[PDB]
Amino acid sequence: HHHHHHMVHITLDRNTANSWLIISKDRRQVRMGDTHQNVSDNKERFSNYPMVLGAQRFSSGKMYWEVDVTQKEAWDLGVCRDSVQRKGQFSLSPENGFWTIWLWQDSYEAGTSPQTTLHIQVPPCQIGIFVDYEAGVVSFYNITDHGSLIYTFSECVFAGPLRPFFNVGFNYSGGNAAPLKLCPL
Ligand SMILES: CCc1csc(-c2cnc[nH]2)n1
Ligand SMILES: CCc1csc(-c2cnc[nH]2)n1
Repeated sequence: HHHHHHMVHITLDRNTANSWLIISKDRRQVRMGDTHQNVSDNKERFSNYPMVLGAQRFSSGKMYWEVDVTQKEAWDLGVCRDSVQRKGQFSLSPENGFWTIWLWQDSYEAGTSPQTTLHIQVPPCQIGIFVDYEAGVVSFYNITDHGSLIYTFSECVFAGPLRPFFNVGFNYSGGNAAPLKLCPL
Protein backbone atom coordinates (compact mmCIF):
# COMPACT_ATOMS: atom_id res chain seq x y z
CA HIS A 1 0.00 0.00 0.00
CA HIS A 2 0.97 3.74 -0.28
CA HIS A 3 -0.67 5.05 3.01
CA HIS A 4 2.62 5.45 4.99
CA HIS A 5 2.78 9.29 4.43
CA HIS A 6 -0.46 9.71 6.51
CA MET A 7 1.48 8.34 9.55
CA VAL A 8 0.28 9.81 12.91
CA HIS A 9 2.06 9.52 16.31
CA ILE A 10 -0.41 7.70 18.58
CA THR A 11 -0.08 7.67 22.40
CA LEU A 12 -2.19 5.70 24.90
CA ASP A 13 -4.64 7.44 27.29
CA ARG A 14 -3.98 6.02 30.84
CA ASN A 15 -7.34 7.31 32.11
CA THR A 16 -9.27 4.96 29.74
CA ALA A 17 -7.19 1.87 30.53
CA ASN A 18 -8.54 -1.18 32.33
CA SER A 19 -7.07 -1.05 35.87
CA TRP A 20 -4.82 -4.14 35.24
CA LEU A 21 -2.94 -2.59 32.27
CA ILE A 22 0.65 -1.34 32.49
CA ILE A 23 1.39 1.49 30.02
CA SER A 24 5.02 2.47 29.44
CA LYS A 25 6.48 5.89 30.36
CA ASP A 26 6.43 6.96 26.66
CA ARG A 27 2.70 5.88 26.40
CA ARG A 28 3.61 3.75 23.36
CA GLN A 29 3.43 0.20 24.86
CA VAL A 30 0.81 -1.65 26.94
CA ARG A 31 0.67 -5.07 28.57
CA MET A 32 -1.57 -7.06 30.92
CA GLY A 33 -0.37 -6.98 34.54
CA ASP A 34 -0.78 -10.04 36.84
CA THR A 35 -2.82 -7.80 39.33
CA HIS A 36 -4.72 -4.46 39.75
CA GLN A 37 -2.23 -1.61 39.04
CA ASN A 38 -3.29 0.56 42.05
CA VAL A 39 -5.20 3.32 40.12
CA SER A 40 -8.58 4.87 41.19
CA ASP A 41 -11.71 3.86 39.18
CA ASN A 42 -13.51 6.34 36.91
CA LYS A 43 -16.39 6.29 34.41
CA GLU A 44 -13.97 6.14 31.39
CA ARG A 45 -12.10 2.89 32.26
CA PHE A 46 -12.98 -0.25 30.37
CA SER A 47 -14.14 -2.55 33.26
CA ASN A 48 -14.65 -6.04 31.78
CA TYR A 49 -11.78 -6.37 29.23
CA PRO A 50 -8.07 -5.40 28.94
CA MET A 51 -8.82 -2.42 26.66
CA VAL A 52 -7.39 1.12 26.29
CA LEU A 53 -7.89 4.03 23.86
CA GLY A 54 -5.41 6.28 22.09
CA ALA A 55 -5.42 9.93 23.28
CA GLN A 56 -5.82 11.26 19.71
CA ARG A 57 -9.34 12.06 18.34
CA PHE A 58 -9.95 12.11 14.58
CA SER A 59 -12.96 13.82 12.92
CA SER A 60 -11.54 14.36 9.34
CA GLY A 61 -8.67 13.35 7.01
CA LYS A 62 -6.55 10.29 6.45
CA MET A 63 -4.58 8.63 9.31
CA TYR A 64 -2.17 5.64 9.42
CA TRP A 65 -0.39 3.87 12.29
CA GLU A 66 1.31 0.53 13.01
CA VAL A 67 1.08 -1.86 15.96
CA ASP A 68 3.51 -4.66 16.95
CA VAL A 69 1.66 -7.90 18.01
CA THR A 70 4.73 -10.26 18.10
CA GLN A 71 4.12 -13.63 19.83
CA LYS A 72 0.67 -12.71 21.23
CA GLU A 73 -2.11 -15.35 21.22
CA ALA A 74 -5.07 -12.93 21.46
CA TRP A 75 -5.69 -9.17 20.82
CA ASP A 76 -8.15 -6.75 19.21
CA LEU A 77 -7.08 -3.65 17.17
CA GLY A 78 -8.76 -0.87 15.25
CA VAL A 79 -10.73 2.33 15.96
CA CYS A 80 -13.85 3.18 17.82
CA ARG A 81 -16.22 6.06 18.50
CA ASP A 82 -15.18 8.31 21.37
CA SER A 83 -18.54 7.47 23.08
CA VAL A 84 -18.40 3.64 23.06
CA GLN A 85 -19.68 1.85 26.18
CA ARG A 86 -16.92 1.35 28.83
CA LYS A 87 -18.73 -0.71 31.55
CA GLY A 88 -20.15 -4.23 31.40
CA GLN A 89 -20.29 -6.75 28.56
CA PHE A 90 -20.53 -5.83 24.86
CA SER A 91 -19.51 -7.15 21.41
CA LEU A 92 -17.12 -5.42 19.03
CA SER A 93 -19.28 -4.39 16.04
CA PRO A 94 -19.94 -1.27 13.93
CA GLU A 95 -23.46 -1.16 15.52
CA ASN A 96 -21.68 -0.64 18.92
CA GLY A 97 -19.17 1.89 17.47
CA PHE A 98 -16.12 -0.39 16.77
CA TRP A 99 -14.16 -1.10 13.54
CA THR A 100 -11.73 -3.84 14.57
CA ILE A 101 -9.97 -7.12 13.72
CA TRP A 102 -8.70 -9.71 16.18
CA LEU A 103 -6.70 -12.87 16.79
CA TRP A 104 -8.36 -15.56 18.93
CA GLN A 105 -7.63 -19.34 19.18
CA ASP A 106 -5.37 -19.45 16.14
CA SER A 107 -7.87 -17.63 13.80
CA TYR A 108 -8.09 -14.01 12.61
CA GLU A 109 -11.56 -12.40 12.27
CA ALA A 110 -13.03 -8.97 11.43
CA GLY A 111 -15.43 -7.52 14.03
CA THR A 112 -18.54 -7.42 11.83
CA SER A 113 -21.87 -8.78 13.21
CA PRO A 114 -21.64 -11.64 12.82
CA GLN A 115 -17.80 -11.82 12.63
CA THR A 116 -16.01 -12.46 9.30
CA THR A 117 -13.23 -15.01 8.75
CA LEU A 118 -9.92 -13.47 7.59
CA HIS A 119 -7.52 -15.31 5.21
CA ILE A 120 -3.94 -14.77 6.47
CA GLN A 121 -1.16 -17.11 5.16
CA VAL A 122 1.70 -15.22 6.99
CA PRO A 123 0.84 -14.57 10.69
CA PRO A 124 1.49 -10.86 11.20
CA CYS A 125 4.02 -9.50 13.67
CA GLN A 126 2.97 -5.87 12.84
CA ILE A 127 -0.45 -4.56 11.67
CA GLY A 128 -1.01 -1.29 9.73
CA ILE A 129 -4.32 0.59 10.31
CA PHE A 130 -5.59 3.19 7.79
CA VAL A 131 -8.62 5.44 8.41
CA ASP A 132 -10.16 7.68 5.73
CA TYR A 133 -12.75 9.67 7.68
CA GLU A 134 -14.45 11.34 4.70
CA ALA A 135 -14.63 8.13 2.61
CA GLY A 136 -15.91 6.02 5.58
CA VAL A 137 -13.06 3.44 5.30
CA VAL A 138 -10.99 1.50 7.85
CA SER A 139 -8.36 -0.85 6.35
CA PHE A 140 -5.90 -3.28 7.93
CA TYR A 141 -2.54 -4.35 6.40
CA ASN A 142 -0.10 -7.22 7.11
CA ILE A 143 3.29 -5.43 7.47
CA THR A 144 5.10 -8.85 7.86
CA ASP A 145 3.76 -9.85 4.36
CA HIS A 146 4.89 -6.74 2.36
CA GLY A 147 1.78 -4.72 3.40
CA SER A 148 -0.81 -7.12 1.97
CA LEU A 149 -4.47 -6.21 2.64
CA ILE A 150 -6.14 -8.04 5.54
CA TYR A 151 -9.60 -6.35 5.61
CA THR A 152 -11.52 -3.19 4.54
CA PHE A 153 -14.58 -1.86 6.35
CA SER A 154 -16.32 0.41 3.80
CA GLU A 155 -19.54 2.45 4.02
CA CYS A 156 -18.59 3.10 7.65
CA VAL A 157 -21.01 5.32 9.61
CA PHE A 158 -18.56 6.67 12.25
CA ALA A 159 -21.22 9.05 13.74
CA GLY A 160 -18.67 10.78 16.01
CA PRO A 161 -14.99 11.43 16.61
CA LEU A 162 -12.78 8.30 16.36
CA ARG A 163 -10.10 7.05 18.75
CA PRO A 164 -7.45 4.36 18.25
CA PHE A 165 -8.62 1.16 20.02
CA PHE A 166 -6.52 -1.63 21.64
CA ASN A 167 -7.19 -4.88 23.56
CA VAL A 168 -4.09 -6.76 24.85
CA GLY A 169 -6.29 -9.80 25.67
CA PHE A 170 -6.44 -11.94 28.78
CA ASN A 171 -3.52 -14.15 29.80
CA TYR A 172 -5.28 -17.27 31.21
CA SER A 173 -2.86 -19.50 29.18
CA GLY A 174 0.43 -17.93 30.31
CA GLY A 175 1.27 -17.50 26.59
CA ASN A 176 -0.26 -14.02 26.03
CA ALA A 177 1.79 -11.74 28.36
CA ALA A 178 3.61 -9.87 25.55
CA PRO A 179 2.77 -6.18 24.97
CA LEU A 180 1.12 -4.30 22.12
CA LYS A 181 3.62 -1.68 20.93
CA LEU A 182 3.07 1.38 18.71
CA CYS A 183 5.85 1.16 16.08
CA PRO A 184 8.01 4.18 15.21
CA LEU A 185 7.49 6.14 11.97
C1 LIG B 1 -15.73 -7.15 23.69
C2 LIG B 1 -14.51 -7.94 24.13
C3 LIG B 1 -14.85 -9.35 24.61
C4 LIG B 1 -16.14 -9.94 24.63
S1 LIG B 1 -16.03 -11.42 25.22
C5 LIG B 1 -14.43 -11.46 25.51
C6 LIG B 1 -13.64 -12.62 26.09
C7 LIG B 1 -12.28 -12.72 26.09
N1 LIG B 1 -11.98 -13.86 26.66
C8 LIG B 1 -13.10 -14.49 27.00
N2 LIG B 1 -14.14 -13.71 26.64
N3 LIG B 1 -13.83 -10.26 25.15
C1 LIG C 1 -3.33 -25.90 12.13
C2 LIG C 1 -4.51 -26.31 11.28
C3 LIG C 1 -4.62 -27.83 11.05
C4 LIG C 1 -3.85 -28.92 11.59
S1 LIG C 1 -4.39 -30.33 11.01
C5 LIG C 1 -5.61 -29.69 10.10
C6 LIG C 1 -6.59 -30.51 9.29
C7 LIG C 1 -6.43 -31.83 9.16
N1 LIG C 1 -7.40 -32.29 8.44
C8 LIG C 1 -8.18 -31.26 8.03
N2 LIG C 1 -7.67 -30.14 8.55
N3 LIG C 1 -5.67 -28.32 10.19
